[PDB]
Amino acid sequence: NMFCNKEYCNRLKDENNCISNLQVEDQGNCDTSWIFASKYHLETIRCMKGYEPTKISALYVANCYKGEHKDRCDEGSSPMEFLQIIEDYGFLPAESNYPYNYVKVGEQCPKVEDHWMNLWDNGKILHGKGYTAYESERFHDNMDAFVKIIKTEVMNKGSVIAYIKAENVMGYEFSGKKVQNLCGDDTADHAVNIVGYGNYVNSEGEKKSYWIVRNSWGPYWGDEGYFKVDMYGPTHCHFNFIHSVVIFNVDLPMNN
Ligand SMILES: O=P([O-])(O)O
Ligand SMILES: O=P([O-])(O)O
Ligand SMILES: [K+]
Repeated sequence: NMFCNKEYCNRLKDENNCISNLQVEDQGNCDTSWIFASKYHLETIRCMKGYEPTKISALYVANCYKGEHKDRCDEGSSPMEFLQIIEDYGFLPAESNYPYNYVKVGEQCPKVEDHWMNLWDNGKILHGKGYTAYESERFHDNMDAFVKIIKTEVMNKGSVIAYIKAENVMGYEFSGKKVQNLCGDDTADHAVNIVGYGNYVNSEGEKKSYWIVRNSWGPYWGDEGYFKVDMYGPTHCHFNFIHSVVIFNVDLPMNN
């Protein structure tokens, strides 16, 4: 029965889980997947510490940053910057306080109002970079260990951040109802989250396994905004579909 063990993890099937209540979002026509995937990883980390499934304001992160003005719609950033933004501001408003519209990416950072809730209240970034990252290509000859690392973090933190090449999921007949059997590229350009996994039997009757991946292209794309992808992919791939994974090292007290 249980919804997240070492062989099978799918919290989406449990309407009672905090994580299942974090609805899929749409980044729109800006390069802001770095914000969606990073804030979702924090949102699941919060769920695991007993907090409400309250959405972080992606627009606040897009619009509030130190230094010279940047083109926050045309230029993607990284999860390292999500953390840099937290550490500079110490405030993450709820989505409801400052809701996302992609055409507003670029607006002046809004003044925090008294009635805004702080979704990072009492949060600490652990020492020494604040995150841990892994490259699939560095595990080409111990893919098992890579899989194990990701499974453990999905179990414990509720998700990891993963980087993929967006083109790899733009196959002309991409169907969210199928486990995709995909290759990756030498590089990546789009942040997603791995949120679960399980085993399946493929079209050749072979035992295989899949990641469940959350995207930020709205709930119409894929399978209600998610898709399944084979952990290994075609034998011939030089590069795994999952290029990199990033995990945040955050200390949040058990509360709310
Ligand atoms: O968020 P993206 O469009 O820079 O992959
Ligand atoms: O498409 P490849 O570069 O993963 O073989
Ligand atoms: K490729």
